[PDB]
This record gives sequence, C-alpha cells and structure tokens, in this order.
Amino acid sequence: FTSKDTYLSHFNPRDYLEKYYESQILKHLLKNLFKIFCLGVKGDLLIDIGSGPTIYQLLSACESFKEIVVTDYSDQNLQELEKWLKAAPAAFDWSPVVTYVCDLEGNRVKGPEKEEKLRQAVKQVLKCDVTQSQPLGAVPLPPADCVLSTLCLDAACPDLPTYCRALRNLGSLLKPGGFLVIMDALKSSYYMIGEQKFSSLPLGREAVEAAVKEAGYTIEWFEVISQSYSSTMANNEGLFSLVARKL
Ligand SMILES: Nc1ncnc2c1ncn2[C@@H]1O[C@H](CSCC[C@H](N)C(=O)O)[C@@H](O)[C@H]1O
Ligand SMILES: CNc1cc(C)c(C(N)=O)c[n+]1C
Repeated sequence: FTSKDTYLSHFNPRDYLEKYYESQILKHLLKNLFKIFCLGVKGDLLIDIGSGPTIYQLLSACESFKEIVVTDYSDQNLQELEKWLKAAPAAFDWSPVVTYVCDLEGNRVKGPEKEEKLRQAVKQVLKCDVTQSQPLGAVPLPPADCVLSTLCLDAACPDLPTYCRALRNLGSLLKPGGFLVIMDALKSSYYMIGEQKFSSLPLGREAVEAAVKEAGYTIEWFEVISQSYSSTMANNEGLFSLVARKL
C-alpha cells in the first residue's frame, strides 16, 4: 500500500486538478453537498479532512459555517489551496464549478460573490494525519460542529482496522452530536494521476457502514451511486455519500 510520505513528494496537485476537476461524479458530489449543508448541517466550525488541492467540497459549506478549517497530509496540496485562497495568478480556475453551485443554490449570488464568501470562511490551513490519535498533531482547535472528508479515507487507510481507527481519530475533533460527512469510492484498489499510481482500500457499502457504527457514530442517511471513474483513472464500483452523528 502507498506509504504516506509518497503523498508529500509524488502527488502532483496541479496534475490532480487537471485530471479530475469525472464531470458526472463532480456534479453528483456538488448536488449532495448542497443538499447536506443548504437544505440542514450548520455551525460555527467545519473541519475539511484530506482537502488535497480542492475547494469544490466547501462551496455550499461556506453558506452554513462561520469558520472552515482546511487540512491535508501534503504541504504541496495546501500550497495549491492557498494559491486559490489568496487569489494568486497560477491558482486553479474553479469558475465553471463555482457557476454550477450558484445555479443549484437558486441563482441568489454570482461567481465572484460566492468565491469571496469561501475565501472569508477559510481561516486556517493545517497539516493532518487521519491515522494519528490527534490528527492535527499539537495544533489546538475548538470541537467542530461538522467534520467533512471527500475521497480521502480510502486512500489514507491501508486496511479495515486502520479505516475504523481513522473514523475514531476524526471523532476526537468533533463535539458530541457533531456531524460526520463522508463521500468516497466503493471497491476501488487504486487511482491514477497520469502515470502515477496510488493505492486505495477497496471497501463495499457494508464494511463502510459497519466501520462508522464501530467508530461510535449513528448513520442518518447512506447513498450509493453506480457511476464509476473513467477506465484510465481507477477501478471503482461507484461511490457512497453518508451523514452520521457522533455518539
Ligand atoms: N494519512 C493521511 N492523512 C490525511 N490526509 C491524507 C493522508 N494520506 C493521504 N492524504 C490525502 O488524501 C488526499 C486524497 S485526494 C482527495 C482530495 C479532495 N478532498 C477531493 O475530494 O478531491 C490527498 O490530498 C492526500 O494528501
Ligand atoms: C478523484 N480522486 C480520487 C478518486 C478515486 C477513485 C480514489 C480511490 N479511493 O480510488 C481516490 N481519489 C482521491
């Protein structure tokens, strides 16, 4: 299984964004995140776990959370995030994704307004390791109202016991009754970024549900989509989305 130090050196954030941000999946993820945050889940603080170099998973969340903390294992990934946050020239063009979210939300606001709301919400950009009892290391944070994690845990966990432990580790960042939002690939053993291969833990819906209950959460809803990534990218059998609450 891919060692975590491989994410520091061999995960190219720009290439990842070019390759995936595939469109049918992105549309579905955006609809689900809009449903969760704008049509319910809210608070003062949301922690996004394994953010990578993406901002798409935060576009509807910034309407419901005063503060958003973005986290990842890779320093290169956080640097790419910060380029967009600081509106740098070499920052990735999220404008077609931003326009799509504005349409879903009833066309209340336009693209630049949406982007400014996200940039204002993101207060901290932090290093994280989901395999650690303290994922944020020595960095102190108030208990979060919500912990979000998109397409991370399958890639970060080498086996089912580590996956369950990672869910418990994420729980330590959550207030009692706090929400856990996870969206990830089903039965995927790898994913590609050009010629670079990355391992993935191939989990079915039953193993995901069991791990979440074992980790001390109650599931509110669980959705499975049949849509898989292109043959050239991965071997997944769809994706899942779940909303759970910490016991
Ligand atoms: N142990 C670990 N702890 C935290 N993040 C990890 C990790 N191992 C890998 N990652 C991160 O998991 C990410 C997978 S890519 C997912 C990126 C983004 N959330 C999206 O939805 O597209 C990478 O950014 C990688 O750096
Ligand atoms: C689009 N990003 C993806 C896609 C897939 C299919 C997997 C996986 N777990 O195989 C991981 N990431 C990060």
